[PDB]
Amino acid sequence: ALAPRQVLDLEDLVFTQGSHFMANKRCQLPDGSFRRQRKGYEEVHVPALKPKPFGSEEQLLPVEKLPKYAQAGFEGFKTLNRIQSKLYRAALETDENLLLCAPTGAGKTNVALMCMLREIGKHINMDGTINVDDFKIIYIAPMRSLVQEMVGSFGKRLATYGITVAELTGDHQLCKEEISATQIIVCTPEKWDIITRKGGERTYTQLVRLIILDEIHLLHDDRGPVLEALVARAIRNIECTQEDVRLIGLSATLPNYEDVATFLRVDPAKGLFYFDNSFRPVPLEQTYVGITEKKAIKRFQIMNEIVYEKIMEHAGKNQVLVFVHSRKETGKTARAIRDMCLEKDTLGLFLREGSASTEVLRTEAEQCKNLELKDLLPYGFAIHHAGMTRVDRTLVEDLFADKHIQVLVSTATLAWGVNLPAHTVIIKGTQVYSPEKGRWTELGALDILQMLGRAGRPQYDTKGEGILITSHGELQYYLSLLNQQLPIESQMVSKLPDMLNAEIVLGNVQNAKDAVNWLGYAYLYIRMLRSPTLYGISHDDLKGDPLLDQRRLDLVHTAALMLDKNNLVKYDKKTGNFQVTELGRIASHYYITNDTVQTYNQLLKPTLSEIELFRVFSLSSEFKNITVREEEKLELQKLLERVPIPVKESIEEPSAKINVLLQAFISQLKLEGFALMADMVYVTQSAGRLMRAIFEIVLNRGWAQLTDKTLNLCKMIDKRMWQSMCPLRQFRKLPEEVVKKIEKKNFPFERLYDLNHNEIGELIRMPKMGKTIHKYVHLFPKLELSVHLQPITRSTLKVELTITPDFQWDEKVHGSSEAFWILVEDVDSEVILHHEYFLLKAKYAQDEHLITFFVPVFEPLPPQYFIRVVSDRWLSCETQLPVSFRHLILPEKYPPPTELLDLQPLPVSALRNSAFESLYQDKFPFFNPIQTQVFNTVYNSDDNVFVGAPTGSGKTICAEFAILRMLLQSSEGRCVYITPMEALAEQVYMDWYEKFQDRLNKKVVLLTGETSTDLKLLGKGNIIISTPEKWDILSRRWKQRKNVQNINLFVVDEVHLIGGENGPVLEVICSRMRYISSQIERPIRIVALSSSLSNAKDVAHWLGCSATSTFNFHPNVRPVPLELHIQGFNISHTQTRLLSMAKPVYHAITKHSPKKPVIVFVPSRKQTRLTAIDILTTCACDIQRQRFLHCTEKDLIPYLEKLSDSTLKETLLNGVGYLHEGLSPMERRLVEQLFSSGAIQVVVASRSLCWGMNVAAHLVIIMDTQYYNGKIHAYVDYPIYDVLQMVGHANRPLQDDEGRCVIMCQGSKKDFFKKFLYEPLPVESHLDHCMHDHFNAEIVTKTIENKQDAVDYLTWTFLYRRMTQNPNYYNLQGISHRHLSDHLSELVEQTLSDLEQSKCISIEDEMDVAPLNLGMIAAYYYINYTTIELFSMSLNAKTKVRGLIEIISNAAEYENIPIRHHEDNLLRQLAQKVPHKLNNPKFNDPHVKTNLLLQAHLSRMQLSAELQSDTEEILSKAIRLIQACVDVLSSNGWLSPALAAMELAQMVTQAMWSKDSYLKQLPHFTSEHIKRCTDKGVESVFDIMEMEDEERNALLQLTDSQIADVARFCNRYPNIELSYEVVDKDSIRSGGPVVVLVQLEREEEVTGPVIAPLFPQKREEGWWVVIGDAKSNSLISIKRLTLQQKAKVKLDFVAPATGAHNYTLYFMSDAYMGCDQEYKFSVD
Repeated sequence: ALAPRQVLDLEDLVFTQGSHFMANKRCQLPDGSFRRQRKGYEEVHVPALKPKPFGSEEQLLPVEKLPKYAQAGFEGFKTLNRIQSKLYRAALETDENLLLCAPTGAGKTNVALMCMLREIGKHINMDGTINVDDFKIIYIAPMRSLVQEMVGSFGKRLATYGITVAELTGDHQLCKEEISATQIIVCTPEKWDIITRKGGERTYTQLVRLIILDEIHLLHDDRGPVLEALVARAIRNIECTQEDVRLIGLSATLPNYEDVATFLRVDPAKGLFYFDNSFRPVPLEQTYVGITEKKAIKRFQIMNEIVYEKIMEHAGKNQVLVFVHSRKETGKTARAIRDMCLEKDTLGLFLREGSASTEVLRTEAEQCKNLELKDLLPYGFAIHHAGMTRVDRTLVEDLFADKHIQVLVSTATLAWGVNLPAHTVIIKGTQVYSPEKGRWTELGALDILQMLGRAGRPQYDTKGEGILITSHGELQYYLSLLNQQLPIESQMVSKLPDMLNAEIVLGNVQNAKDAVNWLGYAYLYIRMLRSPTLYGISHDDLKGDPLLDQRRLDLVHTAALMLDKNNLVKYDKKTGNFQVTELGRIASHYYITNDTVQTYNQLLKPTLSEIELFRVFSLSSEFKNITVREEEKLELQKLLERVPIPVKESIEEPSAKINVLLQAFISQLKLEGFALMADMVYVTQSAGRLMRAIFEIVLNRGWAQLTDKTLNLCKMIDKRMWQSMCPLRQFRKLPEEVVKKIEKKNFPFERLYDLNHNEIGELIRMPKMGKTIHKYVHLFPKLELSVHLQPITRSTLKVELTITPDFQWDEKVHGSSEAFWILVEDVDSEVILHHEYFLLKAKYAQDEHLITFFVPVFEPLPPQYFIRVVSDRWLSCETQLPVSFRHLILPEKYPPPTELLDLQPLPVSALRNSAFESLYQDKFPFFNPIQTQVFNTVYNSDDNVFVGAPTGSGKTICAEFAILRMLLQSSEGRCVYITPMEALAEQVYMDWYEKFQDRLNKKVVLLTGETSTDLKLLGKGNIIISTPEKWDILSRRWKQRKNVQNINLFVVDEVHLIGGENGPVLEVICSRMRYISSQIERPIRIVALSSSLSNAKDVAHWLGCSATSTFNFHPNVRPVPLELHIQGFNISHTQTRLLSMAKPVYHAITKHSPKKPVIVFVPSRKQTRLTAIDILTTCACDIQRQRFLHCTEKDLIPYLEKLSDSTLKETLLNGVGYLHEGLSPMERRLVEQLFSSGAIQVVVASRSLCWGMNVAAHLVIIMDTQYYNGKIHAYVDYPIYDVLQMVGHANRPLQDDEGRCVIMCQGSKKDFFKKFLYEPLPVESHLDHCMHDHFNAEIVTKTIENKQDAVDYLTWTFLYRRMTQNPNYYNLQGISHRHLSDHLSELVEQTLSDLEQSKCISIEDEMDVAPLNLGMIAAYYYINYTTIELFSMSLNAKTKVRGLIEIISNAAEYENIPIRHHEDNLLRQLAQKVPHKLNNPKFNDPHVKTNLLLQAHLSRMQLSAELQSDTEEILSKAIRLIQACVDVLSSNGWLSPALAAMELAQMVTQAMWSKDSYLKQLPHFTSEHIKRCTDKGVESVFDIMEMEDEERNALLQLTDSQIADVARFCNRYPNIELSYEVVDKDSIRSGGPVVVLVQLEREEEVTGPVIAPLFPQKREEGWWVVIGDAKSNSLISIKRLTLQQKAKVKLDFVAPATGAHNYTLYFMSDAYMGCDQEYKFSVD
C-alpha cells in the first residue's frame, strides 16, 4: 500500500510536560471554596462533601446471598461496600469488560477480587478438586510497593481455594521454576510488558483469562505508553487467537474516562461505572495553599509553621503522618519541629494518657530501638521509608494501627506499601528528584492521588482533612487532579519508536499498513479523535480523514525512519515493509531504547577493552540526562580512587559519574550524599538488562573475548562483586570477614579442592568454621568435560561433548536448574565458532549429558580448539578443555558431481514399446535433464548403475526404466525392490501395482512378517517390494532358498539411509547380493537409487558400478529449482521455541506461497492440531477469512460427514487439514486427496508421517528440527534424512515453477543446516556397531567357516571402502594398509569373542569357528544374540506366566520403543491398573514400558493413544520372542515353564490373561457378559457347537446383523481328535530309543487365516506336540510344525531305566486357547 507520507517532528506533538501536563484550561472549584491569604502563602479550601443517602434503586447488599462457591475469602466482611453492592452483579454474573472510576479511597480491592472469583468459579469440580489450575490471572499495579500489598492481600483471601498468588519482577530473568503453580500474577506494567516482549513468552498469556489494570489512569503518566502497548497487544491476540480475555480497568475519577472505556472495549451501558468524590469512604475536607516567592532558605521554614497548627485542631484525635520525598528527610522535617517548634513555642507538648509525655506504657515495653525511633519515642512520633530497619519497620506500623502512634513521618512508598490511613494526610513541596532527567520536576500525579487517599480510616473516623503545600505559578494543576478535572491523555508519541519496534519483533506488524492498524488499538487513537485540536490536528484535515488514516501513517512513517537510522529495523520507503535485524530483536527483548542500540553498535568491537566496556555502558541513552552537580564532586572523587577499573573516559563530567556509580555499586561502596544514592539505583537497576543486551549482541557475533568480558560483568552486577575477589562471596550466608580473610594471601581457589577441612583451618588461622567452608567449596558448581571427535568432511567435525557434573546439588544454593554456555572457540580464543545454551536440571543432576554439535575446520589446521563451558550465573565457574588435532586425519576430498548436460529432453517416443508409452505419455511428454542423461545406461544396457539426485527429482521412475529392461528379456522376471522405510515400501508397492499388475498384468507383491508366506510371495512376485529386515531374513538362507539368487533385478531406493538407524541391515543385504553374484548365474543388476552424495564413488565402487554408470548430481541441478530459507530462533527452551514459531509460520505462508499449497512439518502429533488451529486463527486475524479454502463449504459437507475427528471437520472447513498417526487411514487418505485437489491449501503433518505421504506442495515449512527423547530427558535433533525428505516435498514440476522450503530451527542448529543441505551429503557406515547378529547368522548358515572367512566377508561391505578414506570416524589411528588389516582383524576378533562367551559360537582353534545352540536360535528367529542370552540367563525351572511376561519384555528388540514427552507419569498410571505391578519401575525405561503395554493389552484395556502406536511395534516381534523361550526351555529340559510359554502366544493374539475366560474370542462380547452364563450356563467353546440344537441367540441377544462374524471364528476354532500311539515291543527296558506318533487329520477342511482382532498381524495356527514327564518338570520331546491336514510326527527319545514311568502328551497351541488337551499314559 503506497501513499505519499510526510516527516513529523515528534517534539512538537509530544506532551513535553509528561505526567503533569494538564489539558484543561481552568479548574471548576466546588461551592464551598473560599480563598484565604497570608503574606507568604494563600489558602484555597474545598469542603468535605456531605454523604449522599441511598437511592431507591441502590441498597447495601451483604455477602450472604452471593453464590456459595465464592463466599470464601470474604470472611470477616459482612456487608459489601456501596460501590461493591452496585457491581455485585456486574463483576460476578457477567464477563463484560469493566472500567471502575471511583475516588482513590474507595479501595477497589474487592471489585477486582470479585472478577477473580468469577474466573475461579468456572472450575469447581463440586469441591472434589477446587485446585483446577487451568486458568491464570494477571494483576498490573503501577508502583513497586503496591505489588507487595496485593500479593499479601490476595494471598490470604484466596488461599481457601488452593490458589497460589506470586509475583515475578525485579532484576531476574523471568524465573519459571515457580510460576506454573501460580494463578494470580502481580507485577508492574513494564514487567508484564517485559513478559510479552520475548518471542515465545506466551505460555502465560495462553492460560490467562482475566487481566486487571489497577490504577489505569497511569495512561496519563510517561509510563502510559506501557499500558497502551499491553492492551493493544492483548486485544490483537484476543482476535488473533479467538480466545477471549476479560479486561478490568481500575481508575481514579479524571476526565476522558469514557475514552479509557473505549480503549478497553467496555460497553458504556453494562460495564462502565463512575463515582465522583461523593463516594469517598470518608468525606475529606481539603485545603490548597501556594507559596508566593522565595526566600529559598525560608521555604523550608514557611512550609513548616503550617504543619504545627494542623496538629492543634485535635490533640490525639488528629492522627498525622507528614509525607516527604527523601529517605533521611523523615528526620529533617521531623527535626524541623524539633528545632522550630521547640524554640519558638510549645513543641507538641503532648501530655494526655498519663503524666510523662502521654502513654509510654506500650511504648517503653515494645522496645527494639531501630537506630532512629528513639529521639522520637516517649511520644507518638515515628519514621517510615525504604532506608533502614526494612526488617522491623513493620513494628513502626504494628504499634500504629492500634492507635498507639499519633504522628508519623514517611515517604510515598508507604502509601502504596500498606493501606494505613489516617484522619489527616499531609504532604510537602511536591517536587521530587527524577534521575531520568536529573532535574527537580513536579511530583507524579499518580502518587499524589494515592497519597491523599489515606485521609479517612472509615472504621475509626468520620471526617478527613486536606493538607497540601506547593508553589503558585502552574500550581492550580493540583486543584484539577484531586477534583476530577485533570484529563487523562496519551503519551504514546513519546515512546512510539520503542513500542513500534516491539510489535515488529513479535511479528504482530510486518509493514507500514500493519502498524497503522496497530495504532488504532491504542489509547492515542481515541484521544486523537475526541480532542483532535489538542493532538496537533486541525478541523479541516479531519473531515477528509475522520479515521486518521493519514496521521497514523505519518506517525508510523517517522518512527520507522528512526528504527532504520539506528539499524533497529531495515525499512524501505516504497513498499513500506519491515525487516527485523538482530539489533532490533535484542533492543526489544531487553527493553533498551533505539538510541542506545545505535551507540552500542557504533562502539562495540571484538578487541574492545574492559575500561571501554564501562564506557559503552555509560553512554546508554537511558543515562543521557544524568548530569553532575557541585554537591557531588567531593563524594565522586572519593569513589573514583576507590574503584578498580581505570576510568579514562573523563575525569568527571556525565559519562564518568555513571561509570563510577557502577563500580561503586558493584564493590558495595557505602555512599553518604543522598544526591548520589537516588542516582546510583537508576544506573544499576537497568545495568542488568543493558549489560545482558551487550552480552547477547557480542555472543551472537562470535566475539569470544568481549563475550567473556560482558558475561562476567553481567554476573559481577548480579552478585555485586568483582572477578578479582573470592568466588565464595556468592554464597551469601558465609561471614564476609572470613571470606575477606581467605583472600588475604593470593591463594588459588582451585587448590581448596585438594585440602581437607583441617588444612583449611591451617591456612586461615581460624579452624572454627573450617568444616563449613569445605561444605561450600564442594557446593560450588563444577563440570567435567570429555570429548569424542569424529571428522565428517575436510571442513566439518562431529563433536560429542560429554558433560559430567562434579559437585553436590542443593536447591537452596543452585535452585531447580543450573545454566551453562557451551562455547567452542579457536586457538586464539577470539572467535566463537559455535555456541549453545546447556541446561542442567535438578532431578537429572548427577546424570551424564552428551551434547552433539558440529564445528568447522580449515586447511591450515591449527593444533587445538577449545570447548569452554562457563556458568550463566556463577562468577568464575568455567571448565575448559582443548581439542587437539595433532592426531586428526581429515577424510579424502570428494570428487565433483557428474556434470548435467542440457540434453534435448528425450520424449516417451524414445521408449520403443508402445505398451509402456501408455504409462508415461498421459502424464508428461519429456523427461527432466537428470532422467534423459541416465536413460541410455539404466535401460539400454545390463550393467550396474548408480543415480544420485536430490529427493523429489523424478528419480523413482529411473528404477522403473531398469524394470522395463527385465520384462523385455524375461517372461515372469524376478525383481526385488528394497526400500529402508516401511511407509515408502507400501507407497511404491501400490504405485507399482497399477503400473505393472493392473495394466501390464505382471504380479507385484510386497513382503510380510512371517517367513513362510514370504517365501511363497517371493515365488509369485515379479516386482518384489521389501524393507531391509524382511529381505534379510529371507536372503540369509540364500544357500537353501535358491529363489533368492535367480533374481534378475535388485533395486534399492534411498541407499544413503545406510548411515542412519537400522542401516547396517541394509549394508549387509546389499553386500550379500554383491557376493552371491560372483559368476554364480548372471549379474543380478544392483541398481541403487540414491541422492546427492559427496562420496558417491565409494558407493559405486562398492556395488560394482562403473564410472560411466555412476550419475551423482549436485543438489542445485534439481529439476524444480529450490529456494531454501533457513531462519534461526535463539530460544533454547523447546516448548517456548515452538510457540514463538506459530506466528512466523503463518507469516511465511503469506510471503512464499500465498495461493499455492503448503505443507508444514511439526515434531509432535499434538502440534498438528495446534499449528493448524494457529493458522486458522491467525488467518481470520488478517481479516482474510477462508483464503486457504479454494472451494465452497457445500462441496465438503459430503466428504467431511465420514470424518470422526470433530476438529479436522472444523479446520478443513477453513481450508487447513492436518495429518498425524492418531488418524484413521480413511481420514489420512481424505486429507491427502483434498490437498492434491487444491481444495485445501495447507496441511500440517507430523515428523513420523514425512515418509508415507503421496503429497507434494509449493512451500514446505519445517516447524522444529528437534524431537523429545524421554530416555535421556533431552531434545535431540532430527535425523538429517528426515529433514531431507521433508524438503523434497517442495517439488511440483507440472504446476509450480520453483520449490520453496523454510526451515525454522534453534539458532544453535542453524549453521548445521546452512551447509549440509546446500552441499552434497557425505555418508559413512555403521556396521561395526551392529556386527554380531550378522556374523552369528553367517556362521549358522556356514557362510563364515573360520576367522579368515570373517575377514573376507568384510571385503564386500561399504565399511571396507570407507575405513580407508575417513579413518577417525571408525577410530582408525592410521591410514596405511598396515592399520587396515589390523583394525579389520581386531574387529572380527572382538565380534567373534563376544559370541564366544555368549554361547552363540565356539572358538576352538585360532582359525575355525562353529555355531552352537544359542547361535542357531538367534539366527533362525532374527533375534539379537543378547536377547537369547538374557533368556538363557533368566529362565529357570519355575518361570510362570507372569515370570515369562517380565523376561520377554526385557528383550533387546524392544530397546527402541520410544519414551516421549509427559509419559514419565502417564506410564505411572498403568502400574496402578495392571494386575501385576513391577518392583522398582522408573517408567522412563522402554522395557518397563513394554511390560506395561502388554499387561494392559492382556487386560483388554483401551490404548489411550501415543503409547498405542508402540504396542503394535511390540506385537510385531512378539511371536518370535516367545518361540525362543519355548526352544530355550526345551533345551534346558523344563516342561512347566515351557507349557506356560506356549500359552503366552495364545493369550497375546486374542488378548487374554492367565485365568481369563475362554469366550473372549467372540466378535461382540463385553467384560460384563460372561456373567450371563455362570449358574448353569456355558463355559467353553465346544458346548456351543456340540449343542446340535442351533440355539445361538436365544439365551441372550445383543446384535443380529453381526452374528455372521462369530460363525467365521467358530469353524476356524479347531476341535481336537488325538490318540497317541505307543507299542510295547519296539522298545522295552529302556536302552534303545522310544518312538511315538500322533494324529494329523482334523474335521473341517479349513483354508482360513487365524482370527486376529487385537493382533495387528495375520497369523497361522502353530501347535507344539510335547511329551513330558508326569510332574517331574522333564520335557522329553517337542516339535514345532505348521498346522495342516497331514504331516509326519517326528519325535523320539531315550527311555530311563526300570520301566514304570508315568508320561504325559501335551498338545499346546500358539493362536487360541481352549483347544489344548492333555493325555496321560505310561510305557515300558
